Amino acid sequence: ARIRDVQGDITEFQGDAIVNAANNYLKLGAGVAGAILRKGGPSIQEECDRIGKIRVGEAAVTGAGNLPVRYVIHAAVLGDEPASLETVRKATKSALEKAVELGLKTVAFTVGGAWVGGLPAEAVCRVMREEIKKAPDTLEVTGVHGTEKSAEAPRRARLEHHH
Repeated sequence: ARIRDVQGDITEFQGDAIVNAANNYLKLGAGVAGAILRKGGPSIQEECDRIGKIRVGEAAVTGAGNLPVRYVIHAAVLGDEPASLETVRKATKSALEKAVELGLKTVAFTVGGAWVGGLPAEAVCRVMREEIKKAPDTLEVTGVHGTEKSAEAPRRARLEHHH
């Protein structure tokens, strides 16, 4: 799947889905996860409660409340172990599955927040981008970086090489 790479804020993104890293509990922490709860509204957190706990690796789909999207896809990445590379691979793959299930065209990923904790940051961006590129091209993934320099780095490591 083709991958756009911009500096922005996920809660401004216009499209079909935003994909955020949460825990398996689905209880919106701090940072961007909090920025989502706040601008999306209480509705989002209520849907996460009704869903209840899922397993690390899996992903859960709730509505978007006051956010300019339809859905938020909660990719459960940390829980007990918690943030492994394989864990992140499962969570991106499950998130994309869920986008393909729902007939989506444009989805947005948050980039290197709770997705990256404890882990090497280039290494994670790479497993995610490896997972996304396997997805159906019917999808159109935007990676939404916080800082402008982190938004330039993938634009750069794709003019590279390659085993």
